[PDB]
Amino acid sequence: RALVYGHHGDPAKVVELKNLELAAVRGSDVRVKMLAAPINPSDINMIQGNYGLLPELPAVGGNEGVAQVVAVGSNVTGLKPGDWVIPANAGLGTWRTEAVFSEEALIQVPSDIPLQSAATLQVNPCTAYRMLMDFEQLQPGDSVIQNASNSGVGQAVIQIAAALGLRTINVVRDRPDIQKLSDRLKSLGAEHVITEEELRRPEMKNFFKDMPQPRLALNCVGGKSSTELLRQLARGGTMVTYGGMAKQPVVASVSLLIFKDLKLRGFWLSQWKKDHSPDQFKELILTLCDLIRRGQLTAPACSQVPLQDYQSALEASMKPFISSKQILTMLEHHHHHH
Amino acid sequence: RALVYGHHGDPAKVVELKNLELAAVRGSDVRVKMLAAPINPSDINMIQGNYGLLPELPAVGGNEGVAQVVAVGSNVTGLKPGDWVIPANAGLGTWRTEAVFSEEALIQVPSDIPLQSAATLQVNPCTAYRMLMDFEQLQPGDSVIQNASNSGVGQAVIQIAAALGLRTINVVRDRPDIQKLSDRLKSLGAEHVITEEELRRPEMKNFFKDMPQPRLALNCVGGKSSTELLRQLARGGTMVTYGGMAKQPVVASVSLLIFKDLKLRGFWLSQWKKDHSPDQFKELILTLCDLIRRGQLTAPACSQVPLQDYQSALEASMKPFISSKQILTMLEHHHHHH
Ligand SMILES: [Cl-]
Ligand SMILES: [Cl-]
Ligand SMILES: [Cl-]
Ligand SMILES: [Cl-]
Ligand SMILES: [Cl-]
Repeated sequence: RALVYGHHGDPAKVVELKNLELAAVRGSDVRVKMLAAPINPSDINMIQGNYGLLPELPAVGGNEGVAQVVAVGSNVTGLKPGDWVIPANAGLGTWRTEAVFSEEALIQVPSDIPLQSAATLQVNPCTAYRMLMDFEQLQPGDSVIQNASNSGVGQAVIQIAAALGLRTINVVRDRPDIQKLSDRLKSLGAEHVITEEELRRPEMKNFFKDMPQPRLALNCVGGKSSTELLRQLARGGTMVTYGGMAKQPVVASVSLLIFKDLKLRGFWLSQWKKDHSPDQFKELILTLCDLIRRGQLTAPACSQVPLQDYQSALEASMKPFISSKQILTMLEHHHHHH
Repeated sequence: RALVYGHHGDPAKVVELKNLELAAVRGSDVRVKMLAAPINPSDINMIQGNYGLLPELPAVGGNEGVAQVVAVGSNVTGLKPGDWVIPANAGLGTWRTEAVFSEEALIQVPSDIPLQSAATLQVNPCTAYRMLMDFEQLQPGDSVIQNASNSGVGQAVIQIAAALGLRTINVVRDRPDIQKLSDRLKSLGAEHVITEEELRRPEMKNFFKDMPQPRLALNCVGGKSSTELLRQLARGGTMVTYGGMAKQPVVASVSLLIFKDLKLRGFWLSQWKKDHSPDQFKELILTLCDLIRRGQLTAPACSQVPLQDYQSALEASMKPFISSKQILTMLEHHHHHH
């Protein structure tokens, strides 16, 4: 059982449930059992068409998730049955029950962390951690600002930053129960939570007098919101973009580039993974797993949905005001989900 | 005789001709005679209000130019009468006949290069050279793309790049005699000259098959034009912005930042000058002067206008389709200008 698309378009209509047969297990091959796989923007964009990579249709959707190794090829010894794995590369097709992959296509992850955390490791904490490390040299006490803070990545940024002794200013969209949301992000380690509406005020720049100007800003919104994010950076600061929409480009005023000497950059985890070794990626995973055991990092609220009920999850993920992230689940759990 | 403004606004109405008296020459002071001074965007923005710095009104306008040292203070020995000087710092007020400055406010420039070239040294070639050096490591054969190529900076970029064995793609705005303009920029060393209209075609990216993708783009336009400039960069390339307008921000698509790993930066010569020593700035000037003697760099077409006829020059500089640059001239010449 697989979630397959015959062409590119709106995932609602484009993607459908189909049945396949599993290939032979060569000496280098690993047969797995999928446990869980998230619906990520990249997955949606790979269905829609506008994404960096596009596999050969008819293709299986989804790029991330976690699977248990069930059977193993003649001469693979680095992966044993019972090991949890995640994809080493993009476009593997993870919205399936079982598959066969070469051992180089897979990366072992420890099987003692929670299943949800394993499934979202790449999109969320891997991305958050990398952005915090790769652009500005941040020491305990330094600040970071970000938008879409209630997102999967946003919540990972909050937790990881706090683990690094950093001080976060967290922008979220305006909403009726901002107070509840504010309090929850603060419990995760957020120092401040402000709305986009608050961000746009000229009196925002030096609003929080008891903390230093951030040299790092993380953006997922674009448009005027990204410009207002830029505006909060110290001189010589960097704003990193890791998501957004086609028709909402990042916008940088001439005066901010020139007089404030700001830098705009992107981050793409897939690119990072390609430019680095398995050991370096394994090192990142271990670091994150240690945070998850030390209690310094937990996964956000995520609605579990069966592979059968993909339609429900596929449309709910494509809310303009994206609520809880949708995790496709291939296992049964203690509480049954119809 | 001085060009003075009592407040900020439209330079046409704001700036006016006034008479002052010259201060005492302290031990550290240098009395000069202004020879020429350009009308630069920064000068206009310093009159308008929206600029990084704003001196104390009533202030003298203009930030750049060249002057001959006429008289010198008790204990200054590094500047002799007859030496040409340019301002070491911004906001000196150069739209004057004579003044008194401290020797640290001035920088000697060789007096054997043409007067026009001395007057525009900072805005034009200093800025062009710095942008070519400070962002991407360019070796002979590498390409650079830029827009507003017919500008003062644009023409300096063309000449300096050619001197460095680089290969330029030069974007200009669409116009009735594009051919004449194309030919002139090519004679200066431009390899290709294309219009903004041509740039916007999807078929532009690999249009010039016989040259490598630029890792450096220089932008002065913003808006959709800057996005199309960005689009021509090799993966990991940098677009540097050194001018533009308030209501024409730079626009960077999410996909270009993320998938192409592009960098957006600004450049401000005033900032560079502050972050570096007099010797390092002197080194830049000497390099440029050597290019000017070697015949590798000449100043563009520039209409000379007397200090008396500033109004004419002040409005002509503020064309939306800026023609020949306006140089305020304090000297008489072989051909008299009424
Ligand atoms: Cl937000
Ligand atoms: Cl707060
Ligand atoms: Cl142009
Ligand atoms: Cl051409
Ligand atoms: Cl950078």
